[PDB]
Amino acid sequence: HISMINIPAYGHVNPTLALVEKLCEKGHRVTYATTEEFAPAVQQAGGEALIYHTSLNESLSILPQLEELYKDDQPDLIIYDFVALAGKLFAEKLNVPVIKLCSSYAQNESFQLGNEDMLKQLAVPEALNIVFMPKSFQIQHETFDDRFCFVGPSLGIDKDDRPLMLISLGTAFNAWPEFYKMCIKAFRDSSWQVIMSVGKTIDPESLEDIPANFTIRQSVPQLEVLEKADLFISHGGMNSTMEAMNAGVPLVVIPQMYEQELTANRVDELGLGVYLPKEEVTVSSLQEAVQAVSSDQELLSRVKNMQKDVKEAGGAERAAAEIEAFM
Ligand SMILES: O=c1ccn([C@@H]2O[C@H](COP(=O)(O)OP(=O)(O)O)[C@@H](O)[C@H]2O)c(=O)[nH]1
Repeated sequence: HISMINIPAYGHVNPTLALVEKLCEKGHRVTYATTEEFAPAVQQAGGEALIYHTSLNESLSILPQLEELYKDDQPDLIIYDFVALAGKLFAEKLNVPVIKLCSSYAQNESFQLGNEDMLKQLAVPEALNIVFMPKSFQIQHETFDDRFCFVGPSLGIDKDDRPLMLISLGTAFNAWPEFYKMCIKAFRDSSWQVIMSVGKTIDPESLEDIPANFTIRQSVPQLEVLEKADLFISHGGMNSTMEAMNAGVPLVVIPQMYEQELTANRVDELGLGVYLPKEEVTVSSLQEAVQAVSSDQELLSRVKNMQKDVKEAGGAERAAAEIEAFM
């Protein structure tokens, strides 16, 4: 019986679901402490949905007591997301084995998530640490040892004869209507076919004169669109970045917060795409960026290499195999 404890967010829940499924198809009782918006997703994966009140969209550790209502169903191993500190604490109260999942960058002794910002121990890595990226993409991957398992992404339309482009700012920092308007004007009369995810904050009808080569929706099946996409204007979330590599889709990254800037720079230094800072996003800079990487055959070759790295990392299957072997 394995307990999954995670914060309420797609960027943290999505790579977990494929891991839930794999564990369920090997005969483990996967319980999962989430909220309500995520309960149907964990249960489609075959997990035990344990709805709990969060009332939050710093530490806010008023959830451990809410997830303690189940001492009768005490777990044999707790799996918690790095930001989900409740699971880390809970797992130390029962002295139960515990494993850390890294939906973003892994942190060790040489690298820590922080832009020189001091703000008042548990961040030390556990015995096993599953990171949802290949080793080659982890920052300072040479300083990481065998307690970190880089399994890569954890994953579970008619097109035409023209290049297909996907535009999405993720599921959190998507409230930026000026960007969407600039994208429409940037590729209004182009040969590109655009599929743009606008978020639940904007309404497709609101936008005026929607071009015939554009398709705007509040949400979109990213994975399905990435299998036929030729380019992906993204925001630097780890999931979207790793899903683009899995699909072999080069990137234009426009980050909205610090971590996404790390990834944006990471993508740029690996030659997997272009980092276009938010403050430089214009109609012309969007056109120049898309034109720069879409005609760069060498950059595409490096994207194909990172695709192979992503495949070989193992995915949800190798992650579940590592959890079972961890006993
Ligand atoms: O229209 C959309 C927008 C996002 N996603 C998914 O939502 C996640 C985005 O998380 P990411 O870590 O990339 O950024 P965040 O949304 O947490 O900022 C990924 O799994 C995407 O595949 C999706 O399926 N459709």
